[PDB]
Amino acid sequence: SVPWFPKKISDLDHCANRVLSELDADHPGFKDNVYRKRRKYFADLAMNYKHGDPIPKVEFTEEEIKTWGTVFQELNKLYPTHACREYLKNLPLLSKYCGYREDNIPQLEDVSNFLKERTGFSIRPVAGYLSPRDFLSGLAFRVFHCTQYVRHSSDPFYTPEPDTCHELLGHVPLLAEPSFAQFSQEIGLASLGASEEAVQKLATCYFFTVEFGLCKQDGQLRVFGAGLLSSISELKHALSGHAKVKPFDPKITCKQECLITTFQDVYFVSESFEDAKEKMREFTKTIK
Ligand SMILES: CCn1c(=O)[nH]c(=O)c2c1nc(Cc1nc3ccccc3[nH]1)n2Cc1ccccc1
Ligand SMILES: [Fe+3]
Repeated sequence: SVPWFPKKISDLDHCANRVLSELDADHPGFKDNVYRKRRKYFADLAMNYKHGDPIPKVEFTEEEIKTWGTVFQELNKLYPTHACREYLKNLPLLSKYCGYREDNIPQLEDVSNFLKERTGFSIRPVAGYLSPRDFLSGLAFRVFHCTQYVRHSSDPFYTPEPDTCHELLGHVPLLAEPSFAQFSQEIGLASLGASEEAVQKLATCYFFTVEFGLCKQDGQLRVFGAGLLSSISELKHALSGHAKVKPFDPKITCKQECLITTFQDVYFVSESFEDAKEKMREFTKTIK
């Protein structure tokens, strides 16, 4: 039978809280009580959020802003030579309209309003990890489930999980691009009511495009994956020449394991967002 799926944007209220502040043993904040309480604060904001609410604005601490600034400064040195053209086109729009600065962490509500105007994408704060079914279902309504907390200050350059720096620097500039927004939405649409098997394959395709994708533009390899765009070391590695790269091909890509604690073993290159979108259309017919 077909599993429940959201039919309108407010139905995400019923799955966005089905979370699967619970830090892993190796988390840099695992023994930090103050950070643990800060994380509970953010998780509660997300749990209490309902569709239609303005996303609660947060007063970030000086420490949090310094962590953001450190990451922001170093990544921005690399984007011109590493990021895809769509990313580079939209980043300055975010400095102008959403307050992307070294000494200011943008508010999710402002970013959500910006995205709504540009592509109809919006943000929903999320407490933590959701099933791939629930997470991808948001994309069907152009909703990006977004973390609001900041990584621990002890290691600004590495995070064991998504944090708001990753969301804001990695994902948002491409969600502002219509071709990419359509590509993303169609992953979500394909997932709705799909088999467990199909959802898992869509999630892996999502991982190797939206999170760790490369693309070819004017003959050059460029980065569009958000996980790369917010990781200084892997961003450099991905275009270093020491990385294994393969063409994006959903039937093959979906067989690849998604690594968490290390660099990826392989990156997949899309010809364009339009082509990646076409390839997913062909693929989803075979699994759904
Ligand atoms: C389709 C896989 N997938 C899933 O099945 N469920 C998710 O909830 C999910 C996700 N993917 C991302 C977003 C995400 N960005 C990442 C960047 C680097 C490494 C892992 C990432 N997960 N999320 C959101 C998320 C993940 C962990 C903690 C908080 C929020
Ligand atoms: Fe991500």
